Amino acid sequence: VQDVNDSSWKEFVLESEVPVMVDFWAPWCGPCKLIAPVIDELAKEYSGKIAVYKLNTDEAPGIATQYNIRSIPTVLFFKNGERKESIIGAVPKSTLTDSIEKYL
Repeated sequence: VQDVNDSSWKEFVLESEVPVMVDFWAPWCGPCKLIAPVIDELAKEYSGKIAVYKLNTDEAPGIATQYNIRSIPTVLFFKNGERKESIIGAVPKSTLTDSIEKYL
């Protein structure tokens, strides 16, 4: 999964032509490791249909501040430049797929 930061956010996320799923994580976050596999898998499965990125809050806090993200793991969904939904915690693959499906 491609990393996204403060400098590529507008381009990669806000100007995307397809729905975007963003995974907010950090090296010290334990539960984050549990969803990492699920994120990579979904990115592959929906290639060409959605864009997936991961944002390390340690290196791009500016974005976390913009959307008022205060806890991780957090998964955000964007579509046409707008934040459509926020999910906190170790989300199961099935729940993420339900969301991906509604934005398609």
